[PDB]
Amino acid sequence: SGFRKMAFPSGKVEGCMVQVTCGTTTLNGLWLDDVVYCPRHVICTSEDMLNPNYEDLLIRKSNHNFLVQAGNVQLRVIGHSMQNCVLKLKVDTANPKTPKYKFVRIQPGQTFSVLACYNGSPSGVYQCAMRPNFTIKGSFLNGSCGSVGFNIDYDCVSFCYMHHMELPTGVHAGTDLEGNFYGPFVDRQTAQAAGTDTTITVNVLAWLYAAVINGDRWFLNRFTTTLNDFNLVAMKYNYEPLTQDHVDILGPLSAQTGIAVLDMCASLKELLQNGMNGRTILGSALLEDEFTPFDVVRQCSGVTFQ
Amino acid sequence: SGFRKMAFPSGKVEGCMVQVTCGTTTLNGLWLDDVVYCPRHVICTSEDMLNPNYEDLLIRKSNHNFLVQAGNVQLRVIGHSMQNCVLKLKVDTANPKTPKYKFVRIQPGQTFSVLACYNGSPSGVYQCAMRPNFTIKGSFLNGSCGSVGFNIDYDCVSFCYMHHMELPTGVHAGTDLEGNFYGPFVDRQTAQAAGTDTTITVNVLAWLYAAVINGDRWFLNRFTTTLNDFNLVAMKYNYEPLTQDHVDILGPLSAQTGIAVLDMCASLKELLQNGMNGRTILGSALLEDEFTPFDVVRQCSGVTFQ
Ligand SMILES: *[C@H](O)[C@H](C[C@@H]1CCNC1=O)NC(=O)[C@@H]1[C@@H]2[C@H](CN1C(=O)OCc1ccccc1)C2(C)C
Ligand SMILES: *[C@H](O)[C@H](C[C@@H]1CCNC1=O)NC(=O)[C@@H]1[C@@H]2[C@H](CN1C(=O)OCc1ccccc1)C2(C)C
Repeated sequence: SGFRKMAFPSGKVEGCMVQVTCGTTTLNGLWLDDVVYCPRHVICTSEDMLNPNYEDLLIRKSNHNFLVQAGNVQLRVIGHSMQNCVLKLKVDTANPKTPKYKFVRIQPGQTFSVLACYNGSPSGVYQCAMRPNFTIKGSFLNGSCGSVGFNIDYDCVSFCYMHHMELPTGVHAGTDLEGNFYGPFVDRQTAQAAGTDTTITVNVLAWLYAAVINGDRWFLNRFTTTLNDFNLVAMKYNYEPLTQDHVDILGPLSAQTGIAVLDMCASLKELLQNGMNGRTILGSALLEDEFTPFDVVRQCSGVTFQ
Repeated sequence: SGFRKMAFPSGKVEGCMVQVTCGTTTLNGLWLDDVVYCPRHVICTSEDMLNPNYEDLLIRKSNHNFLVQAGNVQLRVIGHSMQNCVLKLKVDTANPKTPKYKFVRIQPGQTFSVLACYNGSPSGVYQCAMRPNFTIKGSFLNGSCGSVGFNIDYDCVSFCYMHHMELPTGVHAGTDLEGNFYGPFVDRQTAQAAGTDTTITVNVLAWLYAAVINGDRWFLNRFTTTLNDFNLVAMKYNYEPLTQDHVDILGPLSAQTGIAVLDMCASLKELLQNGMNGRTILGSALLEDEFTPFDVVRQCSGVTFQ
């Protein structure tokens, strides 16, 4: 037993991380087969970075301007192109450590592992959720751009995120691996700001089920509620509405605990209206919303990846 | 910016994980050079497990009783010996992925990354602290024994933990890689229980400094306190005493924020006596004690590992 915010093993991604330097900018790239993917703002200079025209900037570039280093070994760039907000640098060597991978775009409410990197060297790994406002609450310093987020499904790495920037509230914004931003953000220095967030209701319920599975039961009650009456209380506390599909997705966790989804909703209602009154749930004094029903089932069952 | 519970990249450890099966017991082993390390209770059967004599049990074993699988490849066991509570299985192949490593034993209050594994396959990675009572609050199911905890220092993996068992409160106990248990526990089914824990005071202060670095300042005050007067309040709330060495270790974080250690202690005092009053610190409604001053400096600066 036990319940921890758990990332996927990072090894398959570590073998893809490289350093990309152009002019005075150094950041990370993702090396898959013979292509290195990196944020296109690597072509910028600090006076380019306020209102750049990236096509203009890229046509003035040469292959040899891009210094790509995989560990202590230089990769020769033999072609370059822009795809939305990422650059694809064609190099003369296919990465022999390329895992089976996909490029997927995730939904708000979904989680993934981030491999924080600097100078092409992995620094740390942690779990993030895509917020309803398309930001992520990460940990990113200068030089971390090009770090990727991912999930692993058996032996296959589904890359879903590349880091590009920090917003003024200290949250983070980036793209999918096709270079399309999550949310209404641009790789421009503007006055852009995150925008109002909400709490991921289905995830809170999944985490409550994780708590029950692990022996935290004090918040359970005999009450119940209708989906409609629960959703009235949801909005009120700035929680996302709960759909019948969410109820369906929680079925397995309901069947394992013997607690009907709607009964767990009644528990959540009381927690929202009363607080926790000095008590904790899975070591937290807050209702946690960054675990999906999948994350709970995986960890409270023990799936692996080879 | 941002602050997240961050594990080390797990790749170097993933390459060492194997499956060890003996009789009806399957667990994980750690394969370094030509030795596989695993918990000695792999030699047990469910009727052995109440009060076993492990030397007796081991002399009745044969090399061929131990099935070791590294991925889909069987490793021939050519020797075996017991070292305290771990088994060393000598195999006919040195692990070509053996990283530079050390076997270190950590102190309570210190943190490390756990690579949860099942059937020799890594499942997830997360950060744990050694509690003052020598348990860890992990996430471990049946089959997870032999998963290891570690830190990485440049390119060197310092293994500090091997998982053996869960205690009745749902916390976890294990050994260093020399097979010596952390804390007063035995790999026997008895009525053993964790024992009273305390909060790691120096770590709470480090996390407060992490908060300030990231723009949470509401808990700061103009008051100060003496080390002695702070430690009176510490005990009271079941916090560990703060030593002058702890104050010294917090010096760099004090110098970066401009907040004297003793002033941050005065802030902690008020948080202990008043609570947080609906507010959060780094997304937590509790005072977090599983980040060391090192962890804060690493993440709020950006060290990597190659
Ligand atoms: C790429 O390594 C960097 C990552 C930032 C740096 C601080 N935290 C991060 O996540 N990305 C950027 O610097 C982007 C880039 C330039 C502005 N920018 C950005 O994040 O601005 C906000 C910021 C910068 C530095 C420190 C705090 C906040 C453009 C092209 C958007
Ligand atoms: C090894 O894979 C297993 C890991 C346990 C299983 C549940 N959570 C864990 O961390 N270790 C054991 O089963 C050890 C082993 C036998 C008893 N034991 C143990 O942990 O007992 C408590 C327990 C067991 C199963 C489920 C919940 C709690 C001995 C030799 C100590």
